[PDB]
Amino acid sequence: MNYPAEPFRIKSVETVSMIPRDERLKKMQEAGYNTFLLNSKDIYIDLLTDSGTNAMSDKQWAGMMMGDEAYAGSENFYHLERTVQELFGFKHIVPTHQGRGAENLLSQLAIKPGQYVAGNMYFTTTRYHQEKNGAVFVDIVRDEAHDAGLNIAFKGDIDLKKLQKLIDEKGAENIAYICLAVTVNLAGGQPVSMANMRAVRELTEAHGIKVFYDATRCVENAYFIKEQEQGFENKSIAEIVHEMFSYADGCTMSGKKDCLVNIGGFLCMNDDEMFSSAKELVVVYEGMPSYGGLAGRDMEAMAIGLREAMQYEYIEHRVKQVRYLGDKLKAAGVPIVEPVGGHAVFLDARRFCEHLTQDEFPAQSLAASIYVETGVRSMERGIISAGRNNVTGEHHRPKLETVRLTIPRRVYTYAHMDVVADGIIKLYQHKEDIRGLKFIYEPKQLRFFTARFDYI
Amino acid sequence: MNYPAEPFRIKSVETVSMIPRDERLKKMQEAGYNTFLLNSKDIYIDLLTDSGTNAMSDKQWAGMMMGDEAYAGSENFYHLERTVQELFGFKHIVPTHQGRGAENLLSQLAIKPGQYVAGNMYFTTTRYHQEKNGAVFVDIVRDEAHDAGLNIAFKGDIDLKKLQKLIDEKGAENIAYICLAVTVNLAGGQPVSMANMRAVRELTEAHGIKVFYDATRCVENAYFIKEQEQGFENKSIAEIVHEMFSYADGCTMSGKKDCLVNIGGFLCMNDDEMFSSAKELVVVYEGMPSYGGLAGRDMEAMAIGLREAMQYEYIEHRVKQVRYLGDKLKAAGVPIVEPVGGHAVFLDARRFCEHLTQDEFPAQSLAASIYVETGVRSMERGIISAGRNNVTGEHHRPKLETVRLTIPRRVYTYAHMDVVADGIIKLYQHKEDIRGLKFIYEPKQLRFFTARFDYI
Amino acid sequence: MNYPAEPFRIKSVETVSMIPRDERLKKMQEAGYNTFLLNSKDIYIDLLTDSGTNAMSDKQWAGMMMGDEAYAGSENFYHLERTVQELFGFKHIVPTHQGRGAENLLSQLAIKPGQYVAGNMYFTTTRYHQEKNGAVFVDIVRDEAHDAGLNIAFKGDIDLKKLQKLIDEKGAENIAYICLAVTVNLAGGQPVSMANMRAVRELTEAHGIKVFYDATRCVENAYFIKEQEQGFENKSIAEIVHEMFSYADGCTMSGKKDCLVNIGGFLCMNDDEMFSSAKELVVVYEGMPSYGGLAGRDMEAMAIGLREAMQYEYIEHRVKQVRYLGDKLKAAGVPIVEPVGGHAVFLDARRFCEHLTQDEFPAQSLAASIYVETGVRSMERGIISAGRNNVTGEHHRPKLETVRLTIPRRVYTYAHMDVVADGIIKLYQHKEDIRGLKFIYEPKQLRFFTARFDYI
Amino acid sequence: MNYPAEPFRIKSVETVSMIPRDERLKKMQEAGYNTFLLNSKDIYIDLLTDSGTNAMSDKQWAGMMMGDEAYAGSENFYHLERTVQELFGFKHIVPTHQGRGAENLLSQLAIKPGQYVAGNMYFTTTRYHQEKNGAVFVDIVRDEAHDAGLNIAFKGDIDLKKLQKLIDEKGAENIAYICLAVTVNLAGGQPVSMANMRAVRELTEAHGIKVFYDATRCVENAYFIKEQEQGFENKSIAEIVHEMFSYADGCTMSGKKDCLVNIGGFLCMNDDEMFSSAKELVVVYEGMPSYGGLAGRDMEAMAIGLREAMQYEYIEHRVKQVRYLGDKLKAAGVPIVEPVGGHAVFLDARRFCEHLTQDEFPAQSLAASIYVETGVRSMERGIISAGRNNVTGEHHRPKLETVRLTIPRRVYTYAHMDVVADGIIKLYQHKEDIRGLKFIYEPKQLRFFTARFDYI
Ligand SMILES: CSCC/C(=N\C=C1\C(COP(=O)(O)O)=CNC(C)=C1O)C(=O)O
Ligand SMILES: CSCC/C(=N\C=C1\C(COP(=O)(O)O)=CNC(C)=C1O)C(=O)O
Ligand SMILES: *Cc1c(COP(=O)(O)O)cnc(C)c1O
Ligand SMILES: *Cc1c(COP(=O)(O)O)cnc(C)c1O
Ligand SMILES: [K+]
Ligand SMILES: [K+]
Ligand SMILES: [K+]
Ligand SMILES: [K+]
Repeated sequence: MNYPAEPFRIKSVETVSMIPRDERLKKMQEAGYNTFLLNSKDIYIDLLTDSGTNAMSDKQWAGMMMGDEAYAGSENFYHLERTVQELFGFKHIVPTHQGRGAENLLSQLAIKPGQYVAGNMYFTTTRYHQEKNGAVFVDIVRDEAHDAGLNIAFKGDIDLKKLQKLIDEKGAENIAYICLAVTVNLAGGQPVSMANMRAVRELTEAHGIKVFYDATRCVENAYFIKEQEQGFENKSIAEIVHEMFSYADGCTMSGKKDCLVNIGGFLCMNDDEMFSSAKELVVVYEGMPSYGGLAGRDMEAMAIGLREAMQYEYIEHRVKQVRYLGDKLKAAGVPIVEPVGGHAVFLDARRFCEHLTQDEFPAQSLAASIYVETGVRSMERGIISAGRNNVTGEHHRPKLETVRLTIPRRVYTYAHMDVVADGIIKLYQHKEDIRGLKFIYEPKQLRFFTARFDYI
Repeated sequence: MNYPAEPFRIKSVETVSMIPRDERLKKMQEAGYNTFLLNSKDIYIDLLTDSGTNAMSDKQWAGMMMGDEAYAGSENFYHLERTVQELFGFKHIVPTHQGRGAENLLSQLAIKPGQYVAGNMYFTTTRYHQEKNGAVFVDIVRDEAHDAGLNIAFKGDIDLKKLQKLIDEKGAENIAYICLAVTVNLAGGQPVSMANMRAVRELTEAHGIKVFYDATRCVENAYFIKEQEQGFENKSIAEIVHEMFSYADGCTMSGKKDCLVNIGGFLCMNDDEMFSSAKELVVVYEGMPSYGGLAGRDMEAMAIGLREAMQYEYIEHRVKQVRYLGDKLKAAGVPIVEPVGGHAVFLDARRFCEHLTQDEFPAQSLAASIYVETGVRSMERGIISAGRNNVTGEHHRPKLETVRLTIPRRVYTYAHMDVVADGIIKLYQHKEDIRGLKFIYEPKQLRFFTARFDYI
Repeated sequence: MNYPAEPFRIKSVETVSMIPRDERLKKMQEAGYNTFLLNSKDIYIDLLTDSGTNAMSDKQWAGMMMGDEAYAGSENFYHLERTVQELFGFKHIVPTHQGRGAENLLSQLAIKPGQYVAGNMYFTTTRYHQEKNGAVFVDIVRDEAHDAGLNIAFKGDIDLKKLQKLIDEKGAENIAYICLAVTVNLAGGQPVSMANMRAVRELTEAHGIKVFYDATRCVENAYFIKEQEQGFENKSIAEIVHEMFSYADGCTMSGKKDCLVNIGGFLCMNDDEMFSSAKELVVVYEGMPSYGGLAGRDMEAMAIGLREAMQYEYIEHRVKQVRYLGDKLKAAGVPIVEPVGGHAVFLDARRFCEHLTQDEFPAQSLAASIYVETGVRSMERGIISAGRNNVTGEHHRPKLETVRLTIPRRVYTYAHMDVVADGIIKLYQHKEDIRGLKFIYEPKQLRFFTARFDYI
Repeated sequence: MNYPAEPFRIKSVETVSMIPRDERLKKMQEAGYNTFLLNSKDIYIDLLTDSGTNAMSDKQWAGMMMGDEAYAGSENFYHLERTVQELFGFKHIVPTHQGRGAENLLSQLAIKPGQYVAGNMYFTTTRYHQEKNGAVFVDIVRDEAHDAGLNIAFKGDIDLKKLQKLIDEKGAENIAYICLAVTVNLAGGQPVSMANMRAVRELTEAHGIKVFYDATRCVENAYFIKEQEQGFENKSIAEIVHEMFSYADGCTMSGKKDCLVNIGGFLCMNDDEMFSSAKELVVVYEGMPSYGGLAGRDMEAMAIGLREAMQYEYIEHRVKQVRYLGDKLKAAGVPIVEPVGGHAVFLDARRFCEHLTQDEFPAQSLAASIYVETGVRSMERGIISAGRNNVTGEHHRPKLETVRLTIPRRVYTYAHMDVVADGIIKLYQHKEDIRGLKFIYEPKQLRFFTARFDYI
């Protein structure tokens, strides 16, 4: 059934400014046409990211009042611990303040310099921590994942042949681990099949290679398996999640995504020796094995939220709400990355703004247009975010020139989705009018965060 | 716009679910076929009432943490007091735990036995407190308000000819006060025009008759004035509200409606001696005049909520979401009260259940049947709620035999409206299947709350 | 063991102004030397009342986030219902917004005009509702209770001989009920023995007379039985509470006292017919049998708080903290009502300010002195609160001319108790310097609430 | 006053309890005789640490409901930023999830391998991040700070002669920065004088050496300046704090101490290029510069808490409550570090356990023994926390072998202090009963957190 009603009601609301177009235009200009510079208080619908922006439940808020704030041995940690062991089925769990804290720990524990880490594409923080610790990254995703127009299921799947080739050519001893991400963010949030997770587990296990999941959107992933993978029709979301992780040696998790919280993450593993070493390192960067840089109340909220995420109707609606936005855009001819993923819709700004060269920052400009026309903030994921080559001074020119409409969980309705869609569709119907942008201030680093622009 | 999106985001959620038809069926019998008697857990979308069921905002919840719980001199009481003085324009305020607490005070303060109270249609608790204190209720609303299907604006208006007649026939001295309600709940949430409020004030003042408003849905009422009364189109909701009350001597208010809270009300008046006497009486029934049977944190929430209610986009969306439900029902040919009111859609039980006489309680029955087929809870607003005539002993017989789909503020989405509209439509297909009801337990007053029936 | 440490720690604090003596003096003067007129924000330690001023737990605050706000059938009501049935052992419970709401219902249900209601002294609201409904009040407390200097246990006990005398002289048919209060507020919060409750139950039952408790401080009462009544040494607080109520036909309860909440109360009874009638009346004044003028979250908080009140260490500390203040004052020779009761210490201002006549308002003036010297607000319970005879224009001259230091539960520490004690002791050491007060503004009614004074 | 009462009221509470001696005994063995390894549920009064264990205020909890959870541009980040700029006077702020997150950034940003970092005594995580990044730690605190029993003011002061010597012997170019901590935790919470901060700034500035403060207990430190440094007696806490930081180039802060929160920290600096580089690095480890691994609601709580910390009566009471505990212990002859510091009383493990050598870990053992006899949890602050010398491999041997009774802010009362003091005193009676400990598990760094021992 295409678009279910919200399987929840509103307990409480977040106050927003409903400032009109003329005032939004002034805010956009004061932000140098960079949506990253906009004030939260000036935004109606904020689709910058689905990270940490989720609406919690009444049950989680009750948990928020029961924070056992002890430095060691907090009841909230034990709740988190037993929840994650039950639901993910790992032996050991170390909390971290969010996903990149867990990635820091994992890559220091699991990588010898010179070794390879192979994955289904990559995410920036994850790959950074791998490389920082001496790894060489190797993309082993299926070639299809790089074709953003290709409508196929389980587009996040690892190519077993590529994995085999890496094993044959570099040797198993020289592969630190396989980093299998669910879903695959860089491909537009594409799911990985259970068949693929099993095949990868089976090949790596034969060579004694470890597999660690980047589990950030593992619940959206489980919903795709439920919906589209033959034989998972009688399985609960919890059963699918538990089976997914049975094919890994551990994971890095951002609770800020699929655990329905505003902060929080953790590291899981099965190996006792690695657990011991991880506990030795968490104290350096995060905090105790029993708080890991989180307040007691946040371990509690994340424990409760991960269990809420198992509800079929919740995750079905989460994914289908994103789908609604994608479908509506596609029906109007708006160019998007296909198929639509679990967490976001990516506009193809290259095609949307065909009259503009990449050097005129079509994605950055389209994101500015969207905020002005609708009060919606979206994220530039194109040439600006790619940054400038420091050696040569040339832009990094990504194949993907996109605007990301990233959907927080349980925050918005289908009517908000219409606001976004109708506005983008209206812009599309006169897309030729969207003006190119030029730098007026460009920092040396992290340019996407603070750069300012004006129209050409 | 016809149907604007929610002018807020979801801050927190609570889970909703439906129990099977057969468990609901047992449940409906268990509750004597009275919807009021089902359990919250057993209801899927709860449209029993917009009273006390509202979603509060983040700001209200911040105020909830700032409860100054002192018996006298609470910062929260000061903030409520100054908010109501600013927004309604009355000299004095006495908080009460809810609206009927205020009606109890007003009726004891302002009625000599044998006097008449004239109002624009009755309300259940209001009339009961009028009658308990020895008043005769006279209905002075226009005839058109009693005609369900008749689509005319400002149906809540007092017929000035009827008021004049009451003055000529009884004498001004025998009229305790005019009870002017905004909106008029039992006519279908129908608004009163500013022109009418001004006319009523002018006529009553000339004769020395006091006017007390039932302020309960005054913001919804102000929305209709802004939308439909010529010359108000560029006035703010707040200006409109402030002008409305300028035509009154005081008011009763259930804050559980338009003040966006879960508990709370108050009594306002301009008269100093009435204020003194009211403080004497409040102590007996409610609490000290400095809290009136409310926690400090609730006086705070109500102060905050009443000001939030003045936001144009909030009340526009509130009223239009109700209108959406009505539009869908009406497009499919489901009989409703017209025009759609501020807070609810009222299915016209007489037309829905042509095959029944009003004596067979079609509304109470329909309410029951909707629960059985859909798990949506709705309320009886016809012959049962009307009560017994305290002179003859016969049922009062309102022309309006209606079943209320009552919308809490900021709780539901258009998708929930769509779920409701689909189920109602389906039930309509087999309307002849709805059976007459008979009393098995009748309470001696306000019988609709806890009466039990059995099928005829 | 004399004074135990707090059997809890501070989860959160309430911000206070620490304004110095000179600024307190200006606030006192702006309040016309009437502590009832002081702003909460200007008070360091507020001992005006133990009603509704309690600090809730983390567990109760979690309950506050789980308010099921449904108009009927709320999960919170069922929680409250089962808690009260378990702990108090009554068959039926109707929630009310606080104690006087329950008293309203009880007196309307249980009294025929002309009938007598006999009790161990009285409280103002309780006795008012009895008389409003046609009852004649008869004090049947032991004569000792009226001797405020007499240090004896179970000073709240009813004199069985007085009860017998009333039965013999007026006839059982003409006694509406016995109103047995635990503790007895007017006597300084004096406990009633289990022996007394049983004797009263046994006598009334033989004559078919009903007994309803005014149960407001029934848990403090149970602690005295535990501490001082032979044979209750192996009994839990819960066992004692449950046995107490086994000697009654029902009760009126203010949760705002011993249920550790800021708002809330309820009516209990065993009789089915009375329960039915009570449900018919609660809708008139309070709300539904399943909310009774409370938000869902408050029924939840009160359910949780009543169960917390059963913890031995909590109630032992509550009562012994009050005792600490009393003991400390008595050791310094400060005149107090004896023995110290469960909830408050009463200063004898007649003796404290011997140089002043009652017409110079010694209690009112002493309460003003206390606030000025310490930042502590206390309540005048003397000639000002007694009011003026409207017939004659003379003061009502009470035998008790007192200042009440009323202790909210779990809000203050022994260090706050020292602030209060040290300041009063310092004032006592030069008590001759305390000046008489004269009216400068006196309202006709409720004079204690708003009257203003100046020094003679 | 010696011991002022709490300058706040209790808003909410959490229950405390003690489990029997024999269950505690099993528990202490279960945790390898390391206090860090017991469970919060099993501790009666938890004095393990003042880090993250503070009670928040009603205002902070109101801010907690107002979490603006946006990835960038959150109102909460803006409020934190402007609060720290106003109160500390630094140009730039980068939030971090807690203090060691900030130390990680500072150490990576400001140290070239082979450089020296000189500080007023070491701290565990600080030294580890210094050393990890290739710095040699040089202790430049006065000798007197290493002498536990020596009662002198401003023990935290840097010995300027030692700083001068470091500059002459190594050269200014080889000193990365001076790490000046306020207060000095491991000397016993000992304050640094303004005179010393000014002297240090003057000497370092002349040589072009940067100074970065560990701001963690800066408010406690400001209290000691106000109380004891001539000429500061009429300065506000805020003026003092602002002046302190005027002598620094930046700071690291764990907000979990003096900012009155349960999570949170930040890095401040004046230098624009260091700020740019820090924003680059924060993204890797913590989060975007606009949240730094914190929920918006926590940036809010920390902004609010830091301003609350400036209230004179709050910090006076905070420090004096610690002092009370120390005074009681000292009056009974229990050996402690003197003078008593801002946040904790440190029992002098060397004198408490004369019969043990430092190699037999007297502090770790005493910590264990106190838990067994009292159920009060305390922390090791001696040879175990000092760690291994990263050149020789031997334990570092601090003269200060101490056991910390660490007081969370606004959680406990003087009665709790009395309970602690009684139990410690009793244990002192039989001090010879405390047995040597030996390692059974030693972590490779920050070993004290999770090391396990067995008795010798
Ligand atoms: C009595 S039925 C349940 C409560 C209900 N209105 C309650 C109203 C009251 C009484 O207010 P309280 O419910 O006591 O706060 C007064 N006037 C008006 C116009 C009302 O609609 C409603 O569902 O519509
Ligand atoms: C590391 S032991 C546990 C945390 C502890 N202090 C932590 C401190 C940190 C690190 O701060 P975080 O714990 O990472 O917020 C820096 N400086 C200073 C002076 C501290 O006392 C304490 O208990 O005292
Ligand atoms: C968001 C994300 C991360 C990092 O988690 P944080 O909690 O943001 O540090 C890692 N991998 C993927 C695929 C992510 O989306
Ligand atoms: C406080 C009190 C009441 C009334 O309860 P409220 O909740 O204040 O209405 C009745 N009896 C006694 C003895 C009380 O103390
Ligand atoms: K967040
Ligand atoms: K409610
Ligand atoms: K209160
Ligand atoms: K904490």
